Amino acid sequence: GAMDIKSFLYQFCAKSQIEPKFDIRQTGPKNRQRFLCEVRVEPNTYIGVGNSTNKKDAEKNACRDFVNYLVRVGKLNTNDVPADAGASGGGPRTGLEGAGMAGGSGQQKRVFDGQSGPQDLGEAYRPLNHDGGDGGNRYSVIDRIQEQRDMNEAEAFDVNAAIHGNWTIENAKERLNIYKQTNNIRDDYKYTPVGPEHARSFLAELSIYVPALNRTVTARESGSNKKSASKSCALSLVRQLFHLNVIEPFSGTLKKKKD
Repeated sequence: GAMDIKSFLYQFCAKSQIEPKFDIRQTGPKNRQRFLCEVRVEPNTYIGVGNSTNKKDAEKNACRDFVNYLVRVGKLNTNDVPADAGASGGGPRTGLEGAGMAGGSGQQKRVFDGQSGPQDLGEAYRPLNHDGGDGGNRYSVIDRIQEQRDMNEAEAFDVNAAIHGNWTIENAKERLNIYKQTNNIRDDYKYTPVGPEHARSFLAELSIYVPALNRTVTARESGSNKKSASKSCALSLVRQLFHLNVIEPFSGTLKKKKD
């Protein structure tokens, strides 16, 4: 009902009332057998060669083969050419090649500090320590031991204090504390340290800061001790403050007089 590739060659030559002449040579290889179907066809300028193991299928090969020329000469049609996919192993891979790596570093970055040597004029002006205290002395709260006669008695004589106004040495110090507190002035005994044993002594000059009477009242005295210098320094100020004529008069109750 349908035509075969071998049938096409028959119908080709059939127009001349002939058919393709088949010369099928049985060639014997070592592996098996092979029928080489060489076909004699009109314009025989090319011989169609089909190679199959058996004669039966060699007829198929020969006809299929010669069609490649038959269609190229335009004598037969490309519709007659069997492109059948019955066999496998005919599609290869193309292959993709084209890789490329790269990478520059760029070590252009070289810098400098541009620093100059630091000079030090600051160590020549090293900071100093200062004591900031209100004067925690404030013994203005002790009365019961201030009624003591023996303090004055030990210090010296009332007969000399009388000419000052009953003013003795250490009794004047707390009164000075009150002068500074009332005048709201800030000062302190300049305790000037003297050399060691070779010159074992201590100096202490005290000043009253310019009072409401705008005057300069200060005294510079010495002692055998830092605290003892502060004794003489305060007693001498009694006359200097008497220049302003300002101080609450003292009163000593002489109890015993030694004949």
